[PDB]
Amino acid sequence: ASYVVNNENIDKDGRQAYTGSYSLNDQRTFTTIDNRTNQDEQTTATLKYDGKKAQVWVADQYITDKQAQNIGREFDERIDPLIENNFGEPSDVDNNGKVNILVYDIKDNYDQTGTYIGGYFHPRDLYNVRGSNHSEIFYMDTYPSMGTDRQHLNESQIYSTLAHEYQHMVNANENLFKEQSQEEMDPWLNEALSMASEQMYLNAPLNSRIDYYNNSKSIAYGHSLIRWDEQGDTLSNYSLSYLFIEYLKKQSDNGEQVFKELINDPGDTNTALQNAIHEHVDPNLSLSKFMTNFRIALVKKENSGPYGFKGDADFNNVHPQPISQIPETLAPQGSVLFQTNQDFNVPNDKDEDISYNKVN
Ligand SMILES: C[As](C)(=O)[O-]
Ligand SMILES: [Ca+2]
Ligand SMILES: [Ca+2]
Ligand SMILES: [Ca+2]
Ligand SMILES: [Zn+2]
Repeated sequence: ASYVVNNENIDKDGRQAYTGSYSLNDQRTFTTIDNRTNQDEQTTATLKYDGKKAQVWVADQYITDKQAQNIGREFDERIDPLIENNFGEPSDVDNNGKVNILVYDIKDNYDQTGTYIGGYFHPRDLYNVRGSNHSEIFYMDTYPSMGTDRQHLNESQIYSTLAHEYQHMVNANENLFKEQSQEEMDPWLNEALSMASEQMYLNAPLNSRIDYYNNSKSIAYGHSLIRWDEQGDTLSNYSLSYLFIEYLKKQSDNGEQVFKELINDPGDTNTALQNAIHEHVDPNLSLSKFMTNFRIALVKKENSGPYGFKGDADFNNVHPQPISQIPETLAPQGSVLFQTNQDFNVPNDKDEDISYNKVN
């Protein structure tokens, strides 16, 4: 027998719950971040593309003009329409109608660890504060994101990351500047939506995120969907966020159109999700139960109903790893798949937020 065990608390900051007893070539200097030390530093870049919606600034001398033009055209022709039609629009704090794409070798510890940063967006750039470039800008890595041969960097490897970062930018605009609350979306769902935009751009599933899900020990032993593990196994959060937003896409009667509704909802993140579920999934289904159903769907993948992804083949290789010993506690929206071949009774002293759901 197997059971999906979930902490149904939707407060990401909630407590541990007990599971029970048993001109071209112009120059500009930008602030960048040395991610080995988190110190600000200065990077001078050259303008290599000046298009309708994007300016491509280059500060890696191995990148050619044609490569920079390819990046700019991809943004103007494909990324910007995708994001504006399905997610939102950027701020324009510098009043120029465009966004900056700074293409350079993001500084990190890849040489020592093999882990690298591909790109990022920093909301401080939208304000008059220390380190700000006072512009819509996102930062795109060259080496090793485009490959490990600096003589043959493949710029098209970064294109889906363009969508990822632009989603962060327009999400920030809506929630920080266009809404009274000026409160960011909860990071787990902001990242989810960035990864949804990557899948839309690629017209293909993010198989590396699924592979990571399938091999993650932290996920198998209860990693939280909503508590973002900044200091620990952050890749597990990326994988859970991605699968959740794809689950919502498949469960929603308006599919990908739900993404912009989540961003533009004036409520907090859980309110936005609850509204989407009530309007597009089931008017009597709570967010907490929808999230439990998500965990069940990863296991069963039923070709119809709440316990799957509507048979979408993009998700057929997802395989939750069962465990034999349930952790003593689970974080909010942390879940495990428990299997036993002996008789099993749900503990009567489990915390009320812990739900046991028999699979098979
Ligand atoms: C790829 As990122 C650092 O914008 O989540
Ligand atoms: Ca601008
Ligand atoms: Ca780099
Ligand atoms: Ca909002
Ligand atoms: Zn992101």
